Amino acid sequence: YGLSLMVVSQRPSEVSDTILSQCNNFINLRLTNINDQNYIKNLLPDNSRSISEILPTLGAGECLVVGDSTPIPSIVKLELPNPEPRSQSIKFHKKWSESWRTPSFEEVIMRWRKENG
Amino acid sequence: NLAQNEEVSFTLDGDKFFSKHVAVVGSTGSGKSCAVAKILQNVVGINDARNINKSDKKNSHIIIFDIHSEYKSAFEIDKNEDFNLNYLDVEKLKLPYWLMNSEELETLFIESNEQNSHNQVSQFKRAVVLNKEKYNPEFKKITYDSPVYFNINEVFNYIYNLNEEVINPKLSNGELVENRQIYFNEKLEFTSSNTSKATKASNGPFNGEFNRFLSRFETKLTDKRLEFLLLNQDVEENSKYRTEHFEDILKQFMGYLDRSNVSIIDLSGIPFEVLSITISLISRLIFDFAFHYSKLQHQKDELNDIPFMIVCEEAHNYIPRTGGIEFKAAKKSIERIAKEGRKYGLSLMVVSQRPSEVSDTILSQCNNFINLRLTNINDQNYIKNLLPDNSRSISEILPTLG
Amino acid sequence: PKLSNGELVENRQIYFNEKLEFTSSNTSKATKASNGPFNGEFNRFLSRFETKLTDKRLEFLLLNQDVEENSKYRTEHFEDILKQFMGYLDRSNVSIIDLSGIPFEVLSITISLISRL
Amino acid sequence: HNQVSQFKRAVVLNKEKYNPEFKKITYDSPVYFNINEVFNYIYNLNEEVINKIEGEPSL
Amino acid sequence: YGLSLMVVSQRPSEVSDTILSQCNNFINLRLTNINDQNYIKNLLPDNSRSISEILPTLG
Repeated sequence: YGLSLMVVSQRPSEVSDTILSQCNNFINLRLTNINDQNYIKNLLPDNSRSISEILPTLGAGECLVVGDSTPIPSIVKLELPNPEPRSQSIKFHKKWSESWRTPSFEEVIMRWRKENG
Repeated sequence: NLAQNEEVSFTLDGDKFFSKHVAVVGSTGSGKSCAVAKILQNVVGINDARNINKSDKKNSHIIIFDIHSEYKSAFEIDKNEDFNLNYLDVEKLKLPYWLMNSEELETLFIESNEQNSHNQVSQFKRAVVLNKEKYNPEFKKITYDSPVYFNINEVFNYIYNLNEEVINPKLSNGELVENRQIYFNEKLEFTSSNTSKATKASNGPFNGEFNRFLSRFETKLTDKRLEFLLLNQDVEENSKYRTEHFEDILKQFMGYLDRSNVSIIDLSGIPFEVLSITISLISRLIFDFAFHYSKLQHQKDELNDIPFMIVCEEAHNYIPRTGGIEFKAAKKSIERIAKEGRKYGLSLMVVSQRPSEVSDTILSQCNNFINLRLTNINDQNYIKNLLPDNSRSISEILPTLG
Repeated sequence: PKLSNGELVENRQIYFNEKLEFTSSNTSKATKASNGPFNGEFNRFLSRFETKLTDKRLEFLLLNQDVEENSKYRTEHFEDILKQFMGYLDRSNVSIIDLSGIPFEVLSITISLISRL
Repeated sequence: HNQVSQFKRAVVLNKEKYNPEFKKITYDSPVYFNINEVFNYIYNLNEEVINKIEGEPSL
Repeated sequence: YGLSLMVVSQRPSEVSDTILSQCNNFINLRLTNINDQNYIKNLLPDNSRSISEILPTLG
């Protein structure tokens, strides 16, 4: 019905097996968890189980491709996107290097009650 | 300094350490509190019992949930170095009981070691909402979960209408008083059942069914250990805090009242029955403050300027891996600030002695781990499994630590 | 069922419009009344129901139909609702649905809804 | 379940009757509760007969 | 609070693991049941595993 999946997960050992096992191709970047190592080793076909040992040693920007679409497994270097992704996260240390900043402690309490609650 | 070489200075990436949730576990005798105190004094700026930030006060915001009451001297210095500590013990803590959701209120008052009788909970909820609505006319929409001030004693007097003989209006106060709002003001006394008139003169619908509930309730209303909920509203000081005074109780936690970078919340004297409610209330109010503050600044194209730093010393009590219904509210609140709060400016360092007994719904979200020596084998296995990097050099050192 | 004012209700569907007050239990014969099979069994259910309905952070689900003009979305509105997720209105080729602000207890339900649609 | 509930109710009842001064009389309270009256309480519950004669309340 | 344990048993495989795992020091006399020796080996600190092989021989 024109629906296919591609999975992004830091910890493949925690994602449900009922969906990861359905994957045919793989894009394996650097992994540093033995459980992820072994689960990955199990899902990949036997054709790359020998080259799959390189996973803890991939450099920055390099990925290993194993699947049917690629004729044979390969290590592909990925060019940076334009524009680059960036989450507006807060990092606490420089906010802690400034002086005491009192945020007037008034409008937030007004926002607590939307209109009257 | 490095353990192997003591001359090399070892540094981390601070922006990637405190901004993300951290877990601190270990075992007794390794100085886990020692390591926590060292980290805390390094971040806040205590160096050889001297405050480096003398001329100017840095923007450090640690809030501590202390249950042992053994961290006071971690930051208590002489007065001349002007680095004050907001020591919120059981006595000085002021947490109003009317900022308290349905579940917490029901568990505090209604819940008992016996099976509840029918129409007890519903009458309590109706009394609470009616007293809320009576007390504030300005607020438009009032429900059982609206954080508005109300008197618990008036609700008790409403439940005191147990001795109803007037009708299954026929109130036997004066002659035929109609409005029931006077129930809050006074206990009231009614006549006997040996009479009749044009209308019915039989016992009330709730007659003879609250007798057991008032006893437990009034015993709770005169409890000295529970004095930090402002339950005994008869005293003037307990009644001085109102809906317009939500400002004062909020600021005593962030420490802006006395300009304190460290705000110890000492849970020493709070009973084991109301600990979860206190933790959940504090957690909810911190999360709501951060949420509203963050949403406010989005109009100015700016993010949070005042982050917060929550340590949860001996966390294995109130967020257990397995347990009963006692710690539900604390568990859900800590989960709220764990699975989120990185967007709204909140960080958690879950300090526990037993990482194998802490809920994994909060332990899986920690990005950095500070582990000391471990004696229990399953503790070792669980910690090693949780660690993002364990490659033949991290899974072999946990018991060998000194 | 007998109302407080005495009118027997023949159609239970009047409960939909508004809340109704009932009579009291009596052991006599002139005005004998018995509690219903569902009397007082939904108190906690009703409390949690109201708590879910009165939540201000869950406005995307449009749960406060009683006071807000959220009843405007009749079954007829399913067309544009379907087309909004998939970029048919603005001819957007990429369907990114951010879920950062969704509270953590309703994330799974939203993801399930969108995937199923 | 019914036996557990009835036993705890009877113990709490006897504890309250024999200890009026104490307030938080709980099932784990180390106050006096006698077993003969609890056994009699279970005996009479097991043999109780309710009266359903019209007019008077069912006791 | 002022309480500690000095558990004594012939069958460590039968004593619940929730308490034996809390023992910080051990006084180990001769053991001859392999199922008990394996348990006491796994529960011991790592540094003492090498020297722990004397248990069947101690007399």
